[PDB]
Amino acid sequence: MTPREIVSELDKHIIGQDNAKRSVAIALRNRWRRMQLNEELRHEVTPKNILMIGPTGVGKTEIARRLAKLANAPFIKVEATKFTEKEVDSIIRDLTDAAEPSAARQAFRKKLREGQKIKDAMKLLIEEEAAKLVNPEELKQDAIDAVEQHGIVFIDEIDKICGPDVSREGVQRDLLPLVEGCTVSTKHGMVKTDHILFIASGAFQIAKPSDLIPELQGRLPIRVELQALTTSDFERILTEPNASITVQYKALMATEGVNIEFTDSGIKRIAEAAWQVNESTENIGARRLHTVLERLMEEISYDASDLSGQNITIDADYVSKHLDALVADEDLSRFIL
Amino acid sequence: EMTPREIVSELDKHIIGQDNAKRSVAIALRNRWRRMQLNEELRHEVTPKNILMIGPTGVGKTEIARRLAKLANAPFIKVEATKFTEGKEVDSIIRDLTDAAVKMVRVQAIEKNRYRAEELAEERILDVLIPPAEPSAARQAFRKKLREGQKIKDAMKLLIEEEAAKLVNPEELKQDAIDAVEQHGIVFIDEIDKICKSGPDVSREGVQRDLLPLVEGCTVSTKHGMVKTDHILFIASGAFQIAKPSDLIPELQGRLPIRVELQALTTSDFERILTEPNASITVQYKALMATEGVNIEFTDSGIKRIAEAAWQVNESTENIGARRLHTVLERLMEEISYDASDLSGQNITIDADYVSKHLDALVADE
Amino acid sequence: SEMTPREIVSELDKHIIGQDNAKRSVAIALRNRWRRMQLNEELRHEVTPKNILMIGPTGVGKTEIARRLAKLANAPFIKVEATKFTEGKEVDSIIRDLTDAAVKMVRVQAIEKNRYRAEELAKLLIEEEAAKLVNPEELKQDAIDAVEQHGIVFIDEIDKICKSGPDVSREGVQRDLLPLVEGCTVSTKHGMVKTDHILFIASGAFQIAKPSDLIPELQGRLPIRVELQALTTSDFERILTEPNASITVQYKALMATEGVNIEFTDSGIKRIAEAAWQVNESTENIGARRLHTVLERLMEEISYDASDLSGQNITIDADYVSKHLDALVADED
Amino acid sequence: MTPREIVSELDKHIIGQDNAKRSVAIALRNRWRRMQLNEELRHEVTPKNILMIGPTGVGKTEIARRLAKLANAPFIKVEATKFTEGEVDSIIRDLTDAAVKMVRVQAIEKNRYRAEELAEERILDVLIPPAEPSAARQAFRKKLREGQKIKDAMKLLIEEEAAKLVNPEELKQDAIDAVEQHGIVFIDEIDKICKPDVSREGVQRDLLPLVEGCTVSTKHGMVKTDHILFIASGAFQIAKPSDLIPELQGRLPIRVELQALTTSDFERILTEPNASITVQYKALMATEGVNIEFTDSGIKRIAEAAWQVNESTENIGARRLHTVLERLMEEISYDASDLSGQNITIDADYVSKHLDALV
Amino acid sequence: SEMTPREIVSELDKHIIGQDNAKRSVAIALRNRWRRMQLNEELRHEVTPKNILMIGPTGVGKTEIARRLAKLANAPFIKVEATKFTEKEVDSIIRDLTDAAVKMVRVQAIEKNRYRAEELAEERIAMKLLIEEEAAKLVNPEELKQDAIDAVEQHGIVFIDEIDKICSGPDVSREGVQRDLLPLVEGCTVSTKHGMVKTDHILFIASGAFQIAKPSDLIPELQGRLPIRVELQALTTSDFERILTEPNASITVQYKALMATEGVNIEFTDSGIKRIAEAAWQVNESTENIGARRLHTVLERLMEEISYDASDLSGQNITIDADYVSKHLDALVADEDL
Ligand SMILES: Nc1ncnc2c1ncn2[C@@H]1O[C@H](COP(=O)(O)OP(=O)(O)O)[C@@H](O)[C@H]1O
Ligand SMILES: Nc1ncnc2c1ncn2[C@@H]1O[C@H](COP(=O)(O)OP(=O)(O)O)[C@@H](O)[C@H]1O
Ligand SMILES: Nc1ncnc2c1ncn2[C@@H]1O[C@H](COP(=O)(O)OP(=O)(O)O)[C@@H](O)[C@H]1O
Ligand SMILES: Nc1ncnc2c1ncn2[C@@H]1O[C@H](COP(=O)(O)OP(=O)(O)O)[C@@H](O)[C@H]1O
Ligand SMILES: Nc1ncnc2c1ncn2[C@@H]1O[C@H](COP(=O)(O)OP(=O)(O)O)[C@@H](O)[C@H]1O
Repeated sequence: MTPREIVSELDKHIIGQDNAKRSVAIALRNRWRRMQLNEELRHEVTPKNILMIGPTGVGKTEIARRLAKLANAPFIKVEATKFTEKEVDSIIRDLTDAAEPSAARQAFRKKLREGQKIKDAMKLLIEEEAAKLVNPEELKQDAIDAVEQHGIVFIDEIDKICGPDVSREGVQRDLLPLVEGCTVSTKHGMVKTDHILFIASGAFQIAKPSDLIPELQGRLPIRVELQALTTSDFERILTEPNASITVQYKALMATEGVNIEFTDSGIKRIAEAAWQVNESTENIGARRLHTVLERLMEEISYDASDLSGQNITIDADYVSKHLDALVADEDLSRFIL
Repeated sequence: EMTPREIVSELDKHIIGQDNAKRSVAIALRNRWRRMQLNEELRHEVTPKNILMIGPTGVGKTEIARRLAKLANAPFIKVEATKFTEGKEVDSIIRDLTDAAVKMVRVQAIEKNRYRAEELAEERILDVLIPPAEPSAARQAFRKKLREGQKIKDAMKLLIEEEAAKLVNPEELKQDAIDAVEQHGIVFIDEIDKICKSGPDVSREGVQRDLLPLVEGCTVSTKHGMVKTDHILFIASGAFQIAKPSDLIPELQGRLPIRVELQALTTSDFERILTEPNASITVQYKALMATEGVNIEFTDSGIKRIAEAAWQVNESTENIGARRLHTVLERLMEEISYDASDLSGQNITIDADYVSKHLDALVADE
Repeated sequence: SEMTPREIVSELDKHIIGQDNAKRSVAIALRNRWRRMQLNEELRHEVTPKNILMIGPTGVGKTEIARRLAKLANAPFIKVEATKFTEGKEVDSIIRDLTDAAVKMVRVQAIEKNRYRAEELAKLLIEEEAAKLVNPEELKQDAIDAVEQHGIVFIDEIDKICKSGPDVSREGVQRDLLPLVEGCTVSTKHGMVKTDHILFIASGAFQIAKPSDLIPELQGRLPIRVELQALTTSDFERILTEPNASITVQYKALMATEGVNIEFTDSGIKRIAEAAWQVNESTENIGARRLHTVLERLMEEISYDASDLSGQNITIDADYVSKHLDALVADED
Repeated sequence: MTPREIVSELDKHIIGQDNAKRSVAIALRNRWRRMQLNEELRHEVTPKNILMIGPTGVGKTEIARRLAKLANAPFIKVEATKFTEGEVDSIIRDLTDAAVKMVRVQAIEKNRYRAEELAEERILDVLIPPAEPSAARQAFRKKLREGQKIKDAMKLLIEEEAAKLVNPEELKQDAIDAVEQHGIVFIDEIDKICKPDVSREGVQRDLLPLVEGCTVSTKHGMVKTDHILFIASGAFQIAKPSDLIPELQGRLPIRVELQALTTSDFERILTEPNASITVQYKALMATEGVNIEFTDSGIKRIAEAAWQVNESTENIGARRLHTVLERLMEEISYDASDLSGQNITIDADYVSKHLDALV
Repeated sequence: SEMTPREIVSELDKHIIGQDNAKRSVAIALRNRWRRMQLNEELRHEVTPKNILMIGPTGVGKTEIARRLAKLANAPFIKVEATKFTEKEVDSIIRDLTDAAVKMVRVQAIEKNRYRAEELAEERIAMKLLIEEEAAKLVNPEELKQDAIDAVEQHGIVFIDEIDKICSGPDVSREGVQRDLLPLVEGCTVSTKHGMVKTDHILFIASGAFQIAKPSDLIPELQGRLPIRVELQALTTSDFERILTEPNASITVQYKALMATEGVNIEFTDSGIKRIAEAAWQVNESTENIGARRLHTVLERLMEEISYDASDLSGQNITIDADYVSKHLDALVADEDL
């Protein structure tokens, strides 16, 4: 896939944040560009690591998740603060763990596909045949090739490791061999980290990327800042993305025989509700949309069974009825939303 | 496939009141069945709607989670969030959850083997009495004397093992507990409010970051197998009097879409809890004293003054919720529970005068 | 066991002196065990053991009641100091060490059975026959049933884990203990054990703190409460003689081994109890444990010469007690 | 052994400290008295533990060492401060490991006799193959005992025969019986864990199950601590035994204070004890062909030298005698090879010559 | 070995220069080993090794005496830094010692196998595979793995460096290490995968500068387990000149044979050696005194140009003279910052 083909696929899931989509696409394209090179340059070239920057919940992780899911690559998210108190080599360990017929012959074959120890026996042959078809030395060694060639690692909240300054910067030095390249031992095999791609992310409000150790700053060639989502983006996130949470709730109630429909003004007042809570108390980003939506739909989701065969409409009046009383009280909103 | 009203109606048989918490947990369990009906793509994108219970201790937050999992026959575990402040790894939650799912699926599988094994064990022991060369007449004549009762007597126990071992399938069982954990698993994290936010704030919020992969989804290794946490349901609870859910790390606040506050229990609810729930503690004491041949009966005014006694202690000193009912009842019944052997064949009646006699002197002194 | 609660206390009176309320409280818990088994399938799960919290000064027999109670029921038993977990070891070790005691308990008891049949069918033959007679799956699984059904655990000095820095570590131990009483499942090399029906006995002086200082989930898991009274001088005189295999009876048979006959006068027993009481008041009160230190100091001269005194009848009188003791009791230093 | 026989044997090694000798003798004698009792009392009776008290180096440990060596019992010395940092159960584990090597080497001593007889009968079969002892059978038995792969083969038969004679289930289980019935443990510097007060008293609670009785798992087997005897020791100048936790104070029924050694005690310790350090240096130089002899005034000035150092700097007790003696004899001990066939005399003038400049 | 104490010192003089008191002290300990075996069954248990405490500034040869002493006795040896345990279990000392004794007795057993195997392999005949099968056929593992245990228990030697640094907060952890070391000297038994070893008869050598602390600051139980005390003197400029040449396989002799490998012949003038010792002394006085270790840093700095060109210099005879030493050094010794 060309870099524009990657961004266009990411637009199907993430909304906006095109600069982060363009930056990740360059890294994945360099993978294919490297394989076309000669024996010497393939060793000298190393992945272009990315450092995402921005407030929480704007989709930094989702880009890394959909990117690895787009490439079918191994992926893991690790909190950098986990190591302030486990060995750093566990990152690669957990990454590898995630990585002509007779007439009676047809007459019985028909009754078999139609359905029918006998019934238990069909399941045991799937194991014996799939084991006979599978190649374990080509499989356990494939996950190693999938990690080494295609592997991806997302390091969240890297800005928080910038008394404590020795332990904080000590985690950076422990992370250093993985990016500069090294070899880690695992029960599944011996993995090399040279060509693994990495994505670090942090708000960087307390610290700056310059505060990172110099050896780490040079191993993160690509830098990108992700913009904060607005109320208008909340309305888009509720609907536009494939399998959006509103589409999920609609199909969920459809299973009960109920038909949910959201008005544009009803969607607009949900985004306004999630925005008010982030401003009134604490800003969690687009994550607030999930808490507000379930609070609005809790009465329908409970009653949907008796509501089978009915068409429910979520309007602006319905949103204000179940929400504005909760959003008006900030003491309650921190608990309930 | 129970509908959400069927879930609360079942929960009303045990928990009293707290309907909003019942409605909230029912929505999460129903989304499980609603997800399976969806297509291949949506089943991955949809994730469990996690709940945050809030309220004073002892109002039934855990009992809702306990009866909900018991209602679904799902694996369940309660974990204290403060255990990780000191230390143990956070991954142990899934490990201990699978160990409960293993024993759960195993004992339930024994319930299946308990039947078939007795039939195959009988056919084995009849081969020694009537060796083979429609059941034979002597085959039934011995089969009758066997069921009537009778090394020989030890032999029937050994065949239950060999037959249940011959009947059990370990690859469908140990892999069943994994499917029970991944699909149906439930985890209750008590006192999550105590890990909210300088020195402790790093160790407190560090536990939140350690918990983060389990809710965002991850893979944990266990001796029983490799489990994925993506579809596991979680229930966090806390009083949140010192802190508020907004004090939680932002990645955690968005992984708890459903929030509910549980109301403080009243004196009237205490009277209902003593009697109304199936196998209520009063019914338990009644059958226990029946074992000794004694008949316990509680008057409505006697039940009313026990609930008033437990309420006064929670207000006079510390409010433990409905847990106070257990301490008060045993203190009232301790004299009968000691004498029940000698009281066999007698009808004892717990009245308002009896409750005040054994209690009011104790409740009067804080 | 089907013993009625009065039969339990009467058996406990053979060892412990006084503290009847603690005896009555433990008997109710053991009787509820037999009462539960007669119930139906539903109530047997809902009913849970009535846990007891002993309260009182050290050395008044809190542990002995739990020890003799488990010994009376032939149940597995373990004593654990709650402060051990302040530093560290996992709390689940309680069930692990309990099963290890239950394993050795059911094994040595199973040896007593195979001891009989193997001698008929038969040192080497005792092993082959007992192995031929034993069914290890009924034994290692018996200790599990003995722990789950009959198990008992005594948690000493629980008052010291009550409630800023230590209060987190102190109350943290309470939360770690919480699953065991509320019920849970612990994995052991011997098997998988469930804690739902295990009985527990917590004890503490509670002079610094109070049971109300315990976490609320823990206060509701200890339905039965009892306070143990301080021992008097008269109880010391009873402890010296009345209990089966009392320390005076132990010294008598010990000297009987050497051919010597010890006999204690009532006034001689009376002045030993007065001696142990004065030391507890003059310096520090250790409870009935003082009786052990005072008696050995009195008998050290007889115990030393007992070989040469074979064939003699020695009498411990009030004059003998004052001769070897009062000079020592007079100096508190 | 009766308690007077124990103290009299202890006097052959330790000098003075009779009260500590009388106290340890009562504990070892209660062991034999318990076995003679009935089934019930043998369980109820528990060892009478001892708490030694006094300044360092006065022989507290030597009493425990010679006591266990007198009883052939397993023994271990453990520093209580080792657990301040970090498990207490290792005490029983290391105790059994010493008991394993103790019973094993002692079992080799038994097989040492019979195996030489059976090994000789094996080696005579190759020299005198069989078709009253034969003429050549004795003729080779004589040349064999006179001395002579051949020479290597006699060692291999000692293993096969000692293995054929030994019963390992009676051995690894014997060390367990030696630990449970006869075991002894010396806990040095117990006073330093008295009321850090949480970590100090926490070690006491960790030690509590071992004295109150418990069961510890080991690779060699499962051991019970109920009947093991223990000896705790401490200077108790900073703290007192009353500062110990109450459950620990009642598990130490016997208390004894050991007196500080005097200059007169030093002179006795140098000579009177069996295999005293002066006797050791004498036999060592005798190996080189030299004769050491110490004058009474020369012994008197060595004791005065060790006393002055303990007073002038730090008092280490009788341990000072070892450092002073080796410093005096270092010139002889080096030259002992060339001094063979000579009689050296250690006099007061010799002691002052090599020492007083240092003191 | 039956060597007398003077024979031990005379052999030590072939390697170490001076420090005769430390040589006499170590010789008395090794001789007591042979003196003990001649005693009866009783005295052999009661007598215990006379442990030594070396004292002096760093680099004066405290370790070299312990190394050459064990190498002289063919005994197992290990050097352990006492500060390693301030933060591993102390029992690892005996474990690592047995691991050195295992490889010591094994390679030495190969020296007996290297000969016989070649004869039996010739009779069989691939030549490399038969050395294994024959050496495995000739080797006795129960006499070997048990030999290293006898070598550790009877002949074992341990050197504990910088013991003076373990003499309120650190004082507990510092003195805690002493108590952990105490059982090893008083005698004990340690479990190892190779077997069960007893420490009663092992000899130990502790060393420290003792400028911050004194041996009296050691715990009393440890002071009595170190009967022999010796102080090692600081090396002079004249001693540096001797250390460069006199000792067998001296660093000057090592550099000469190294350049001989390239076909070059190195020769040092007496004045050239004299100006090397003067160079190392000036650095120790001008900045920090590291002892004789300064000789290694100065020599390699002087010879770095020859060591670089030695390939192209094959067949040539080099002479290190006073003019050559001053040319490559005095400019560096001048500037103390460099
Ligand atoms: N641009 C976006 N498109 C789709 N979903 C989003 C977007 N931004 C946030 N989300 C939702 O909010 C959550 C974002 O969390 P995460 O990406 O881990 O935070 P961050 O991006 O700060 O690392 C995800 O669960 C995701 O479903
Ligand atoms: N509504 C209720 N119905 C029935 N029992 C209750 C109720 N509330 C509390 N209880 C009893 O009190 C205890 C509640 O403890 P728990 O539910 O763990 O506290 P919380 O709800 O604060 O987490 C349980 O043992 C339960 O038997
Ligand atoms: N009432 C009693 N009857 C018999 N022995 C007693 C009694 N009280 C104390 N003892 C003796 O004193 C000791 C009591 O210790 P323990 O019971 O552990 O203390 P606590 O009761 O405070 O937990 C035991 O060794 C026991 O032999
Ligand atoms: N009374 C004594 N008799 C013989 N040797 C003694 C005596 N007192 C001390 N020693 C010697 O001094 C050392 C005493 O150390 P130790 O007994 O461990 O000290 P403590 O008695 O304070 O525990 C031993 O090496 C021992 O040889
Ligand atoms: N007297 C000496 N004879 C020979 N070499 C010595 C001498 N003194 C020091 N050395 C050399 O210097 C180094 C001394 O280090 P070491 O002996 O470990 O120091 P220390 O003696 O302080 O323990 C060794 O590498 C050794 O080669």
